[PDB]
Amino acid sequence: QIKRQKMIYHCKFGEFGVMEGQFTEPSGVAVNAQNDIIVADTNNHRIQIFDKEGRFKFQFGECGKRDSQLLYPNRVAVVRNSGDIIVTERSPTHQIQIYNQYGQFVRKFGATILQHPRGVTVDNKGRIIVVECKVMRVIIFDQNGNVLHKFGCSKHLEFPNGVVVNDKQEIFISDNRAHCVKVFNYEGQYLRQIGGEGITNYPIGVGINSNGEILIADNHNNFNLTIFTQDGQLISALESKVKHAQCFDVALMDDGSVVLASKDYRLYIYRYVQLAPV
Amino acid sequence: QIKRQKMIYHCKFGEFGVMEGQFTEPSGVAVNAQNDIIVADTNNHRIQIFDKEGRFKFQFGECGKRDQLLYPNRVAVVRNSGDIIVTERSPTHQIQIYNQYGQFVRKFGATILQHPRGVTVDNKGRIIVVECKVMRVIIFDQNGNVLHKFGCSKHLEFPNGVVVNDKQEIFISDNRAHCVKVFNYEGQYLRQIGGEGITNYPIGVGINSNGEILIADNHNNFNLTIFTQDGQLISALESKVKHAQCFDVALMDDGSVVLASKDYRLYIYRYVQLAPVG
RNA sequence: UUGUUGUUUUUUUU
Repeated sequence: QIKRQKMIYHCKFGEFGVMEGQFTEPSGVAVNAQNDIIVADTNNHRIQIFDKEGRFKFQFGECGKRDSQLLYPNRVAVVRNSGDIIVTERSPTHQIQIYNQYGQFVRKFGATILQHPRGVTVDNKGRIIVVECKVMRVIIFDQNGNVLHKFGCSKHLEFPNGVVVNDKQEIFISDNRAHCVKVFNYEGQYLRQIGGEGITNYPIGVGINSNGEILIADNHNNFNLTIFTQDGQLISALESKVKHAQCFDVALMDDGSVVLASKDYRLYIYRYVQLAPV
Repeated sequence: QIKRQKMIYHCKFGEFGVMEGQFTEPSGVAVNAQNDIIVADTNNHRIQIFDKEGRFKFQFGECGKRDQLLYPNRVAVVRNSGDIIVTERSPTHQIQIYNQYGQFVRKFGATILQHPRGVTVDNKGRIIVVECKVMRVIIFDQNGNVLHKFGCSKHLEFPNGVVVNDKQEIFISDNRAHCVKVFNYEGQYLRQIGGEGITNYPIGVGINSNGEILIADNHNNFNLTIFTQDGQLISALESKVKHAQCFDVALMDDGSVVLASKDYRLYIYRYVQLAPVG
């Protein structure tokens, strides 16, 4: 029922492979303060960092369980102020790893606590928030590995696959099978719903931009971006001109863009802002 | 243990999508007398035809069970007529014949074929299908009559490709036997080409204008190993970059292999070269 | 509709 603004990507990079700028599986994507694009390249067991234009800068990590090694890294997040890179690993490892902006290993934790990490983010106080699929848990860490909060949401979540937070201790979780974003507080109380069936079907990720606006991305037919206020009011809706392979994850860039990681081993950058027409 | 000549592809085309020159799943590839590249685009329920340089010419077929395609997975060309032989995988599991213009001619074999996994045509116009799981070879005439039929569960573990010479010898690539197995039309096992160490996990087989046997695999890099029909090794190549899972391969008379891959792209590798100056 | 492999892992839907 919504007439969506058409959009095309202005940037595309990546391909299959093990060399620099190549992926085996780009399961996770994140963006730092300088709009560098950080990608979890799972089956290469490494993290790759690109600039905002998709040029390879550097990589870190290799297959293993030792320090400075990764085993199936799937999601990434950035500590804004320090530029530290938060990495989650999939089961059987299911733990958090922290690397600094130079790709040096800092620490790892949460291995005995996490089961199926599926989304990760960091609030303005540096607390690390992980959402887990299947078991439907949310776990909040500090950067040294202490558990600050923990709660289940198996009552409200069917398939959680993305998470962000505002500065009011509200957690926005995209739910693939509920066709919407679910909002919680740090205590674990369900607050409200953003989007829903018919406008945000099968969401694959969620973002919060510098305006505090909530972006919900999905690939239900074309690639769609639906933008809301935190109270749930729709303010913008976009749709891609071409169809995309399965989408793993999305991240926001300060220029008003979404970085899209897809199963065709490529990343796409869509602009969701435009000039005001005369 | 074999020192392989390194190679790079000189042509690349295709991407994910439903439009012309886009694929959802390029499961099958074939080449006609004019080196047009014919692609089975399975989940789009269509066949797409490109010229030797990867330019889109035209498409035919749409989803359905009427005299339409439902999950076409392999293709072969009747050289003299330019007819396109199409197999559909289960549940349909039948052969369809289209002419060079993409016009439906006829369909057959629905009640006999179970799991078509490879198809080719001999110089007399007989259509040969190899089936995985059940390990069968079935030879049809162009009206749909079964001329020959035999099981090879004793010699085959995972057949995924087939070609023939003009001597009624059938060359079948076996993914889990790491070689090509040779049979006659009666079903007698004749000999083996390749083996463990040089043709691991073959994904297809070809016979070129010289009667030379090409075995393609993606066990690490993309490899081409070339033999005589008696099994003597004469050439061996390997790609400089790694590829996503490869569905199928076909030969171009200019001395190239067309490679269809799970990254929704086709690659053309040249396996001939200039003689260096001595 | 789908048996490639390329270290275990990966509930998107189309």
